[PDB]
Amino acid sequence: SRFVETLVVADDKMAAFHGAGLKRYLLTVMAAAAKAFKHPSIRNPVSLVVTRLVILGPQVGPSAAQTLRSFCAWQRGLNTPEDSDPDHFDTAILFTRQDLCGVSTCDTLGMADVGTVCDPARSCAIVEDDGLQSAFTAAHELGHVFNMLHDNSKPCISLNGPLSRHVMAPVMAHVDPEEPWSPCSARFITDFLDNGYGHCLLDKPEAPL
Ligand SMILES: C[C@]1(CNC(=O)COc2ccc(Cl)cc2)NC(=O)NC1=O
Ligand SMILES: [Ca+2]
Ligand SMILES: [Ca+2]
Ligand SMILES: [Ca+2]
Ligand SMILES: [Zn+2]
Repeated sequence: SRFVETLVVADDKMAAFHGAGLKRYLLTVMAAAAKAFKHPSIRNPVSLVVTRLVILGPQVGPSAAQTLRSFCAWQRGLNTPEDSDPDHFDTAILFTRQDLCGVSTCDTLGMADVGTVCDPARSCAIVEDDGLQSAFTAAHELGHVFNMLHDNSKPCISLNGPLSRHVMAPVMAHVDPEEPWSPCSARFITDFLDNGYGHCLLDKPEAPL
């Protein structure tokens, strides 16, 4: 049994748009993401548990990289040193209505650092809330936090075989409901946990939302 104690943050733009329904919306999005992380195709399921919810702070702008870095610096200040403190969280995810962009286009919907889930200085993800598929983007970004690569990467070719229908496709496409995670994704999270990088995921949270 593994539990990810999750801080969910929504910016002022999320509050402006969603209003009174924002909390319920965020919990609905996170419930759908949590469902993906329990699917047997992941090989080593984890329970994504919302433990803290902040409605706004960090500097949010078009640059996905800058927004991720600002958010990740800011979230550190909310955390506590020890995982046994009930206020401690294992990962931080920001939802924003800001159109996040890369170097040349604004097609990106989110960003996360890779393989950082039990590093409180780096366990961070951002998601552009599209209003419908935000749970899939959240799952993709959290996949990265769990050390997953894209399914068209060189290592995934040999793990997935010759025969873009998974969460870790590089761009959103229709996800296979019987296999949201590719064999590559399953292998990478499994290795990550087997190698001890999920050492902060063993304590069970007292007060889930
Ligand atoms: C740059 C970019 C662009 N991709 C996205 O923003 C979102 O990608 C997906 C979302 C949902 C699903 Cl199901 C599949 C893919 N950011 C990122 O984290 N990896 C990337 O290559
Ligand atoms: Ca804890
Ligand atoms: Ca965008
Ligand atoms: Ca923990
Ligand atoms: Zn990605």
